[PDB]
Amino acid sequence: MDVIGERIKRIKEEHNSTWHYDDENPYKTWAYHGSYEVKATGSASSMINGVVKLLTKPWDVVPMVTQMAMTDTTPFGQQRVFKEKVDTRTPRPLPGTRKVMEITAEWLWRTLGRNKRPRLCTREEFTKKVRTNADSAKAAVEDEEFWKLVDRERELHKLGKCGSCVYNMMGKREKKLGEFGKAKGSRAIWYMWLGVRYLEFEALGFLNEDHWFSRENSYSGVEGEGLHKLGYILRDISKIPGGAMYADDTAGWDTRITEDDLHNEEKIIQQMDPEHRQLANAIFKLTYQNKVVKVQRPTPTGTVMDIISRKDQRGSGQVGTYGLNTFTNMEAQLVRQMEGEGVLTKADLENPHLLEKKITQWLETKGVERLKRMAISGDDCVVKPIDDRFANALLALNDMGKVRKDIPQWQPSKGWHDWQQVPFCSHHFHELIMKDGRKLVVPCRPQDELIGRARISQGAGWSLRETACLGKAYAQMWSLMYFHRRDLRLASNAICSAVPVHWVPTSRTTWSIHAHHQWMTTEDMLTVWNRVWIEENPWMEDKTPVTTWENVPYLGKREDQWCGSLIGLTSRATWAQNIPTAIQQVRSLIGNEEFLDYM
Ligand SMILES: CCCCN(Cc1ccc(-c2ccccc2-c2nnn[nH]2)cc1)C(=O)N1CCN(C(=O)C(C)(c2ccccc2)c2ccccc2)[C@@H](C(=O)O)C1
Ligand SMILES: [Zn+2]
Ligand SMILES: [Zn+2]
Repeated sequence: MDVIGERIKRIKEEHNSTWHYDDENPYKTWAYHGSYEVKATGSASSMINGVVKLLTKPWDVVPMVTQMAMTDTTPFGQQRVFKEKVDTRTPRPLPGTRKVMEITAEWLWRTLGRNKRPRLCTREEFTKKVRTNADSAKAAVEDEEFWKLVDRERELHKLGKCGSCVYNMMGKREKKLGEFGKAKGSRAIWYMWLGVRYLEFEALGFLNEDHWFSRENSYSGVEGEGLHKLGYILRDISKIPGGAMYADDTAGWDTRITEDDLHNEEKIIQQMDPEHRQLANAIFKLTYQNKVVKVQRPTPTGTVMDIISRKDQRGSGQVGTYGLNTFTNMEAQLVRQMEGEGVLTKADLENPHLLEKKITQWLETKGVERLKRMAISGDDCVVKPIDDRFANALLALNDMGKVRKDIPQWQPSKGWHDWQQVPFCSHHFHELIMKDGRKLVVPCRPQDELIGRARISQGAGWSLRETACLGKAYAQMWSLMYFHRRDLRLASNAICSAVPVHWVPTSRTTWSIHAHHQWMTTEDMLTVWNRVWIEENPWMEDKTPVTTWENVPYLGKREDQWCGSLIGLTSRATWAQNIPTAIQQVRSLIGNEEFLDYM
């Protein structure tokens, strides 16, 4: 209570008129502190992009397409996700498991910091990020009072105290664009949250800003590679002699981050300068190893905001989440590789006094080589161990809390002998042969997921221009990343013919760190395609440009169909034949603008 008390005291004082202890609060593993009356945020479903929907009529039926728009962010949805996923306790790992993890984490941070030194991130760096991604964040960073509030909170952090770094589980709250932009104490709430984000970015942002998890720095990492490079990396891993390629999914990774993992992640502060270490130690102790969280809850008499806390799990919407998840997953997979190799036994995991020297010997002689066999991005991993003993090496993985999703905990993992079947970052990758004989390695995922996502707009209250510009952003992302899917190349051509040529793509198609957003432009898509797949592609030795889309390949028809294509169906042939009519209908509603025919 001495670490979280001031944050709760300030909340309690600000909402003194309705603050109460609700005896029928549902929290079982989070400490519950109190509630106050609040207006309900979120919406029961996502708004549909009318431009994309009109140009993808055969997918109006398709069940996965309908499900993608059913995300519920109201208090009911906030509580549903909370109860089904976040309100659990991860059993403490055994003493031998804790020892191996500690040894591996120390070796791993030392390896990651061999060339780079941690540093503080700055006000202008944060401001520049906000401005390049643009707006309430831009208004906040241009207000001197926002930075003065940041300074006061930093002075508390230097004293080992925290007053306003409270995270929340509400995500995007507005039901219509600008709903809270001019509301009562919205500015103060936003300044405190964005200020907390700034302080975290100041102390831990170096991990992302200085590419600590780049493949060159981390061996296993893929930070800064891009979706268009991930397949090539899996193809390169497939050439390393060894067993099958394993890609186990953890059930709710962020909820399985234990107090032991947090204490191993904190070890990076040992490489910092005294002034940086003091600020990063405040972030770790005050907001990672202790956290104060707001979440809404429906009650018989309306909505309340509950104030809860806990000492483990990975927080809601944090700067260091991706990098720290990548670190801990690299460590966990090295531990699993040691178990597969016979370095760690079941008796060792139970033993606090296990032989530290055999772990150090394996890390010092094989560690880097074993990191090179992996592609790790947050909770996503691909591992090609030295043989298949790894498939049944589950003692440490389960004991560290990283229980695999939807599989009995002692059933052996299933690995893949074809890198093209390996799931990684919600995709799988194909090697395609171009008409000229050159090979491409492309990203792919179930087509219903791509169409379903593209049919969701920024939200209610956005103009037809902003909606059409987001539709154009999805169409152009398809032209650059998923051109090999017949239906997507056709729909992309339809959308780009329906939206005025000089309207610039707005919003974002995804928040994924692997998206480099090369499609966020009004440049010719074939020119951008050549830049990404030919000119800048390090795995393309022959730089001969492709002069027509007729020479940009597709997946084989059978694979396109296995992966969701409607090619071959009557409704799809009817759609393809009558698409100029739907394009014209969109153009008529947009108005007298300059359009280009891409069909
Ligand atoms: C200048 C005043 C700005 C008042 N404000 C803040 C805010 C919103 C709702 C509430 C709120 C209302 C009622 C009851 C309780 C609370 C409350 N209680 N505690 N925390 N929330 C309070 C603060 C606001 O208008 N926003 C907030 C940010 N939003 C975003 O969509 C978005 C994508 C964004 C990114 C970049 C640049 C700009 C925006 C973003 C989402 C989530 C996390 C980060 C960034 C909109 C939203 O989430 O509604 C609009
Ligand atoms: Zn704070
Ligand atoms: Zn595919």
